[PDB]
Amino acid sequence: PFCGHIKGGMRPGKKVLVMGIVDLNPESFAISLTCGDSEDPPADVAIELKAVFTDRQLLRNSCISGERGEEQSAIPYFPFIPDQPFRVEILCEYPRFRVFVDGHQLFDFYHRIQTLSAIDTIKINGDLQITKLG
Amino acid sequence: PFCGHIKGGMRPGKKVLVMGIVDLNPESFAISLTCGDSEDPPADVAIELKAVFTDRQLLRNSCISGERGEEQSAIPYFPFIPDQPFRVEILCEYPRFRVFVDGHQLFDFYHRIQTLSAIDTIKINGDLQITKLG
Amino acid sequence: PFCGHIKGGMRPGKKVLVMGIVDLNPESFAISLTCGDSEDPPADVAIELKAVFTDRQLLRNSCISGERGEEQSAIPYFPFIPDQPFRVEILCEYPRFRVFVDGHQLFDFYHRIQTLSAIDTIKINGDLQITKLG
Amino acid sequence: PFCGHIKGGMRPGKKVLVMGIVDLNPESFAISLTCGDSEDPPADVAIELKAVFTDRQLLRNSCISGERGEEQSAIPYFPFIPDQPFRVEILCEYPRFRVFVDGHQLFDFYHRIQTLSAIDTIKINGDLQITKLG
Repeated sequence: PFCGHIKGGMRPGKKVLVMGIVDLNPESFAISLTCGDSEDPPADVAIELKAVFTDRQLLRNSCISGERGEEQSAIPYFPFIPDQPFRVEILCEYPRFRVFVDGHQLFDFYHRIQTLSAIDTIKINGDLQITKLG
Repeated sequence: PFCGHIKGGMRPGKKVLVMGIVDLNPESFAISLTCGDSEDPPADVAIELKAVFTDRQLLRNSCISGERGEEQSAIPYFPFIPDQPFRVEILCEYPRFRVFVDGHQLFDFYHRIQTLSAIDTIKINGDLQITKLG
Repeated sequence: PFCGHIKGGMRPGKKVLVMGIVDLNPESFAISLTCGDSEDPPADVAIELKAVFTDRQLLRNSCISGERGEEQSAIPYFPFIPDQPFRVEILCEYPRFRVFVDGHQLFDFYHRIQTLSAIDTIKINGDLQITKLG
Repeated sequence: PFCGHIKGGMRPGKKVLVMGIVDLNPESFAISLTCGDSEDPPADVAIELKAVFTDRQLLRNSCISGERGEEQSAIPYFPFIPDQPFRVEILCEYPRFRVFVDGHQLFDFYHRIQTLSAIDTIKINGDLQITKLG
C-alpha cells in the first residue's frame, strides 16, 4: 500500500489528482482518502474506490471505526483499460466528492465522514503504477 | 415471467435465440433456461442470466432443488442499451453454454445441470419486451 | 404472501407482535414492515427481516423506490428452530427498531424510512405458519 | 499468516489438529490446507475455513490458480467463542474433509483438489493465538 499526505486535508473546492498506468493483467486496485495513515488498526476511510477488472465494477464505500458502510456501485461505464494510462480527479465539494476519470464525471459520493480537514491521506494499492500525485 | 417451451430440450450444438427491446428506463431483466416451467415451487435453473443496469452487471447462476450455486459475473463489457433492440444467442456446447449478444461472445457458463435434454424451458422476466424466440 | 394492516402506523413505544410456528423443513421466511401494501410495484420497506436456515442468518434490509440499502447481518445467535413456535416483537424506538425473538434482544435496525406513521403494513412470507398478529 | 509443513501431505485417515484461543474481540480467522506455502503467488488452497464472528459464519472455499470456487456456508451452529480455547480437527477421508470443532462434527467439504499428497501445508491467520498443531 502507498500512503501520501495531503497537506491541510480536504476542503470544498480541493482537488486530488492521481495519474497512473494500469497493469497489463489487472485484478483490482484501490484509491482511498483516509484520516491519517494508520494501518494497525486501519485509519478511518472517508471514501474507498475499488476498481475490479473481472466484472468491471467501481465499488465505493467508507469505514468508520472498523465498520463498513453502504457499498455503492452505480456507473455509466467502466473507465479503466489494462496497460493504459488514467487520470483520476477527486473533487471535494461541500456535500460530496465528485470523481472524474480521464476528464469525465463517473460518480458522486456523499460525505459520511463530516470532518473534512481530518481527511489528509491518500492510500493506493493494487494492480497499477502511479505516475503522478497532485 | 414469460415461460416458453424448447421442444426436445438442450443438446450440444443447439442454439436458443432471444430477440427483444430493452425498456427505456430499465432496472434489470433475466433470461433463464430451466427444467420445466414450475414456479411454485420454482423449476431447476440450468442457467440464469440477470442483466443489472445501475452497475452494468451480467450475473449468472444456477438453482437445483432451491439451492443457488456460485454466482458468476466476469464480463468484457456490458452489452445492453436502454430502448435498444438486442439479440441473445445461447449456444449449448458439450461442457458449457456460450452466450452471444448482438453477435459477440460475452461469457461461458459450464454445465452444472448435466441432463441437458431436460432443459426444455426458457423463462424471461423484467425490463424488456420480447420480439422473437427461436 | 400475507399482508396485515397496522392501524395508525408506527411511533416510538409501539410494538408489533408476530407469533408463529416454523415449518418442519424450512429454507427461509421473511417479516417486513412496509409503507402501504402495494405489491406491483412493491411498497417501500422500512425493515425486512429474512431468516435463512442453511447458514443460520438473520438478514435485514430496507427498500425505497425499488432500491435496496445495505444488508445487515450481525447476530449473537440464530434463534429459530424448525417446527418450533416463536415470538417476534418489533419495538419501534425513536432512533431504531429493536427486535426480540422469544423475549431476547436480537438486533437493532436504525431507521432509514423516517416517516414512521407511514409504516402501516406487515408483510409475511415463506416457511412458517402465523398464529398471531398484534 | 502462519505456515506449517505437513510431512508427506494428506491421505485418507490422516487428521490435522489445530488448537488455539480466540482473541477477546475477534473479527475473523482462517485455517487453510494448501499445496506448498507460496504467498507470491499464493499456493493452491484445497480448503479454507474462515470463521466470521459478526454474523457467525463458517465459510469454506478453495482456490485453484487464483480462482476461488463455490463458497459453502451450511452450519448446524457457530462453534467459536471470543477469548475461549478451541479444538479443530480436519479429518481427510477419501471423498472429503470432515471438520470437527470441540469433538463435534460441523461440516464436510468434498475434494476439489484431487491430488491429496500435494496438500502439505497449513496456513493460519487472523484473530486467534495458536497453541497446538499436530
